[PDB]
Amino acid sequence: QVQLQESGGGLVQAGGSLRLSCAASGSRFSSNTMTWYRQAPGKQREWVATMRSIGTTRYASSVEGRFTLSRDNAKNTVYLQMNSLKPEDTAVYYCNLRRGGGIYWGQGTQVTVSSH
DNA sequence: GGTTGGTGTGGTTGG
Ligand SMILES: [K+]
Ligand SMILES: [K+]
Repeated sequence: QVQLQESGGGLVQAGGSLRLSCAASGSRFSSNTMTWYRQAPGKQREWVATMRSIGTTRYASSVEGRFTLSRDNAKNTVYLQMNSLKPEDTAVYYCNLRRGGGIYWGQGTQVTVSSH
């Protein structure tokens, strides 16, 4: 069926940059809405970004101008480029994809940003 | 729980 596989998490220094990938199988990103969320240590889950089937993007106020979404249809993969990272960005990052009446989730990947 | 956490039926996300 439908499965999402996230990759790219790890440890980085403040001010650094890294890219998360969300690779889909069983359904195309270009068919539906995909979303990123993050879950920081002492916080509730928060929206990060959305890309619609048509490729249009929206970003949360806490990441706008630093994070950007792109999509490779031939690899059925969506990328979250995370620039100018801050310790406040430390969290588990999730991606999901809608398909029909269901929502399918990646396994989550930890990003840890060390203080300067 | 789930194909996903947890301060679990809200959450730029259903029940
Ligand atoms: K640190
Ligand atoms: K839930």
